[PDB]
Amino acid sequence: GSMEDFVRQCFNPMIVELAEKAMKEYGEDPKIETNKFAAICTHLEVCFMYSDGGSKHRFEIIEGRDRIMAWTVVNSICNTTGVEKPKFLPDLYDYKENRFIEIGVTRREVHIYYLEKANKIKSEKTHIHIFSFTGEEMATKADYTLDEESRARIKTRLFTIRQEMASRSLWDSFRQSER
Ligand SMILES: O=c1cc(-c2ccc(O)c(O)c2)oc2cc(O)cc(O)c12
Ligand SMILES: [Mg+2]
Ligand SMILES: [Mn+2]
Repeated sequence: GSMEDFVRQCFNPMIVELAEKAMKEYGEDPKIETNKFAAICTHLEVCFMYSDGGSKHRFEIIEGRDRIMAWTVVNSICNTTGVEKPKFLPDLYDYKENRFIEIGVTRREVHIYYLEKANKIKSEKTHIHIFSFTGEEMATKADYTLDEESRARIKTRLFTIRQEMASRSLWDSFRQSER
């Protein structure tokens, strides 16, 4: 309710519109599952920030793209690099390291979400990078891909979001709602 308002105020309209569409495609109503709505918005925002954290066009964004375009990007990349085709769409491709990236944002402990992602992925080559809202991070082989300053920007954004939700008394419900 107030969470819906929070989302519409806190996130850029491009992000919010994407999230609304994404949820509706799974039969979920943004105006009802408002915690899910915020979580989806945050994860997308983190994918965009992450993609801007290195050199100009170091990263292809895959999250947020319609399915056809996403798989176009992915098949194309596996075709031009010989890198293995994932079973599920990842979040980005790193041109410098030549590997796909799965981004996780979690309210819980990072190690728990890291393991869930890892054992869902199956693809031996896709890098995993997990962020929490309380400034923790965890990445495959402890390789964090970006420099400390770019990661600090994400971590601080996430902290500010959590503080803002707390300010409005939404943080408790948000945190507990993660399944
Ligand atoms: O767009 C959605 C995106 C995702 C999602 C969740 C975690 C990830 O690490 C990720 O890369 C994507 O999960 C959802 C879960 C939903 O219930 C509805 C949605 O629209 C989404
Ligand atoms: Mg994704
Ligand atoms: Mn992800």
